[PDB]
Amino acid sequence: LHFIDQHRAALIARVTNVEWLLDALYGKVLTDEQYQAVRAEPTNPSKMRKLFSFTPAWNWTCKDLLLQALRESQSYLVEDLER
Amino acid sequence: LHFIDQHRAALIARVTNVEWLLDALYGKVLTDEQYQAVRAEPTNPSKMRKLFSFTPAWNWTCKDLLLQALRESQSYLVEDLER
Amino acid sequence: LHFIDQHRAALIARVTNVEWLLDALYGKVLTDEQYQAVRAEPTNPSKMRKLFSFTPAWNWTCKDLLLQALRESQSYLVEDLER
Amino acid sequence: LHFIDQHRAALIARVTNVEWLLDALYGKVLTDEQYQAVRAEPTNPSKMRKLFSFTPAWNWTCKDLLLQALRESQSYLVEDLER
Amino acid sequence: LHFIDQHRAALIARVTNVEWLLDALYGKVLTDEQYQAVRAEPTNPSKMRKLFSFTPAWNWTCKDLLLQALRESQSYLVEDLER
Amino acid sequence: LHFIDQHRAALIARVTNVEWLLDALYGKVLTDEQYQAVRAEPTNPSKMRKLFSFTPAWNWTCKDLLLQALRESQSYLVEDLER
Amino acid sequence: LHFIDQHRAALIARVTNVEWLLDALYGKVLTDEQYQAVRAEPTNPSKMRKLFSFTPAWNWTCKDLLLQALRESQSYLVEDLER
Amino acid sequence: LHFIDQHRAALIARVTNVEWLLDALYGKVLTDEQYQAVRAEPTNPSKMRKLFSFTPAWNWTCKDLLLQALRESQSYLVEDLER
Amino acid sequence: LHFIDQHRAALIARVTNVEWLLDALYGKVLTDEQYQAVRAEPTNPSKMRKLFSFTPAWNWTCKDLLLQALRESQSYLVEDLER
Amino acid sequence: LHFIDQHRAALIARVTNVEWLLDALYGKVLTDEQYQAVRAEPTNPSKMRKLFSFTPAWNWTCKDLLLQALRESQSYLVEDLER
Amino acid sequence: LHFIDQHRAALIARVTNVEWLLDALYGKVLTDEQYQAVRAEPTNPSKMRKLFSFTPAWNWTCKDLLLQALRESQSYLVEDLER
Amino acid sequence: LHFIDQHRAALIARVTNVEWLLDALYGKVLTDEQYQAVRAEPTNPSKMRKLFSFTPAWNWTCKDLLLQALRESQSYLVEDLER
Repeated sequence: LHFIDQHRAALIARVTNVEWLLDALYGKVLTDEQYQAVRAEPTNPSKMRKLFSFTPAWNWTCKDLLLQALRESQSYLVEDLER
Repeated sequence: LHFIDQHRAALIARVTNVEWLLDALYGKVLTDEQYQAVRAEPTNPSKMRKLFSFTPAWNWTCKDLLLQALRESQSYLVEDLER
Repeated sequence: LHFIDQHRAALIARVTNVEWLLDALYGKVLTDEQYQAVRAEPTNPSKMRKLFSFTPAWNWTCKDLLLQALRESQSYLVEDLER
Repeated sequence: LHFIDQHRAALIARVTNVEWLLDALYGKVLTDEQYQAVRAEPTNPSKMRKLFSFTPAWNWTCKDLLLQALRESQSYLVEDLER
Repeated sequence: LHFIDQHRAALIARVTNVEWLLDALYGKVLTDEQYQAVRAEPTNPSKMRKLFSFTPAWNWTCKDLLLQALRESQSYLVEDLER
Repeated sequence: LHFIDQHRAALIARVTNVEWLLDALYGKVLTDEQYQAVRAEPTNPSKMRKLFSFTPAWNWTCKDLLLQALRESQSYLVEDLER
Repeated sequence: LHFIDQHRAALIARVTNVEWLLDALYGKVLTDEQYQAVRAEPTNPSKMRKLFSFTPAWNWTCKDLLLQALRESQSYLVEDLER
Repeated sequence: LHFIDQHRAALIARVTNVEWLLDALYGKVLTDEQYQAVRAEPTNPSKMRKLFSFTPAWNWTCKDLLLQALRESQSYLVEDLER
Repeated sequence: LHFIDQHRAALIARVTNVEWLLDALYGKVLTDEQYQAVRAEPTNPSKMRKLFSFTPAWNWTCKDLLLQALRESQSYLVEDLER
Repeated sequence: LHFIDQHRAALIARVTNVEWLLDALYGKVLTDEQYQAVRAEPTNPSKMRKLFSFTPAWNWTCKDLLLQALRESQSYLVEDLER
Repeated sequence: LHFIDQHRAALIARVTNVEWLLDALYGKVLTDEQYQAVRAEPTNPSKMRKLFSFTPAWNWTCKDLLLQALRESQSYLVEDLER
Repeated sequence: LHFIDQHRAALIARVTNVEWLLDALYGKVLTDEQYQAVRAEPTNPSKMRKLFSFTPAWNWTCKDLLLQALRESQSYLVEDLER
């Protein structure tokens, strides 16, 4: 939701488990070509920037899916960002 | 805590019992995929650098857990670094 | 079949015997270069993701072969996923 | 069952009779290749970590089989861990 | 010959005496470096897969030599595979 | 036959004189190197496990020979295992 | 109890009646395979080290049994170690 | 010579021992940086393609050196390709 | 200092322990993203070129830190370059 | 102390009684897993190299303990090395 | 000296006692991390190539040290290479 | 000489008295560490394979010494291998 837009820079600079999020979002929110494009980036911040480049076409539901995946993967990161 | 960030290079170059720390952090701070990824590195400094690559997503509590595991495993190393 | 696409994330994160599947699929579905490319990945999830990267070129028969190999190797995993 | 996941680190660090467990789990939970791979590790903790690397594919029944084998082999260890 | 390519998976999963084959193939089909590389694998299936990784460069004569070595070492395995 | 695969664990844990069986199987099923490798194990269960490590390459006839040797050596063990 | 952990090196280097202790601990603390494995060591210190290799799985009751068996076996050694 | 250009695809897909060729060509045809770049590829076809990427800057003598190295390493492959 | 700018090509082509320098410069001169970007290069010259791409933003103090790290790591290389 | 670092190669090549040192260093300087890892090496130089691989984490006190154990075990070796 | 550069391929393919050279060069030409990295290679040629990967940073004195270590370890190999 | 390379497999599979050859080659051709490494193998073929692992570093004189020792030890084996 609005969470990923409010903490965009922190999420880009601090998310470390990107492949899990990609697998969670595959098919439902991400097409195969976008999946490969994100996966082809060198570093984790680059991968997160490429993934965020697709966010303008997302509605509230897709952002909620991403937030749920983040909560399942890195609960501590989400708790820290909320605090 | 801030201890692991203060002594990052020394911890990378001097920690010798990495599997014990991985077992301590498994399931709570490290996912199974990250566990295998760290375990697949050739040398101890490589394993420590791969483990530290996941640090930016950690909060204070995860770093406290890592420091407690280090104290339990290598008390002498922690005492030397503090001194 | 559609089974490997319905449970893509679970199969990626839970398949542990990858070399047996690679041997089962060698020649018939996988070329030698793709075989080495999959075999060169560090961890099991990495190998599974690399193998799934070749899926878009597969028809129903290739996916059926993969599912049959999975049933022969890990019957319990397939039974759990179906349930 | 969930017992082996709850006491993963203790089981890795404390199980001493691994060959008996491997023989108990051979064929029905462990393939021959996995049996050889576990048997090729140098030390008991290494063998236990290699064996636990196959657990993500296991369902509840396989973990029950492992727990039953542990109870038959080292009852005292199981009672100590439960207490 | 084509026999080792037709029964590749079975040969990998069932050949148990690899050292004799390596000694038979040393010098004339296998270089010293390849010999050492095959020797370094943990398990018999791993050794056989490493050995098979060199097969793309082999001609018919090398495969005939390997088949002759297999017949000399494990005649029963070859007879079972043909049947 | 299938008997030695059905009672693998019991045969490993209960066979007493492996040297007689090794003499019976020498040359016909076991090469000299395999004979020496089995003979070099410390304990009887270790010897039986090493011997069973060669069984994947065996056909029905070799297992029948082993069962006949067992019947000649320990009739009582075979009768106990049947019931 | 904690006694065998406090005087581990002294017990390893000074215990001379090992077969009696093995008989005392047989069945209830030691399996048959472990019994045979300990009996296969060349020297008394090696046997005692092999026996101590199984202590990580033991609880307080098993160590108490070992200490009691030592007390009947070599009372002078125990009272010298306590002093 | 023209041999490597005529059989480029087969050489890429069938050459299995690349490190020997790299050592043979080091210093005379390959710089240290090119050597490291070729050595960093995951699979044998990738290494061969990376090595062939340097071909356009070679004259007849360098290609002759590569062919001589191939004859010394894989005589059977060269005879098969010529036939 | 001006030393690294005077010997840029030699340092790029001859520095072999880059990870130690990266650890020395982490946090103080290099950000986490720059650290990952440098670490993602295939070969040592590529890593050195990527690291040198950040030097236009450095003052005298950062270059002094890099030179001190080089002296600590490769004293012989610095002495050779100065000579 | 610095003695074991000044005479590292000589200590690796000349120490013959490693079991006594391992028993002396058990628990207080060496964890159980490290003890088993050192005990699994084939030869005495291999055991000493494995033991020395743990030295980067040691402080002055641990090295002093090792030197005291060496003096108690091999007085002649220490006297020769000092001279 | 220039000897190791002139006979690079032969030294890579023929040096058999690498651990002795590593111990000789430890602490003077090789850091601990490089020592571990070289020690982690599977085969002797792999270890030699990994060691030679650090050559570009060496000056004449380091190569002289390596040549002296080779003369002390394999006098016959050096004599054969010289002629 | 070339004799041990022409009959490598036969010598590996047929030499039965290895200690005498090791004692003959001690110091002059074999270092103490290599002597211990060869002596630690389980079976005679394994010991001979470990011994032949050091052959590539040998010149003609070392092979002549080994052949002379073989003639002193097993004259009948050499005479049989000649014909």
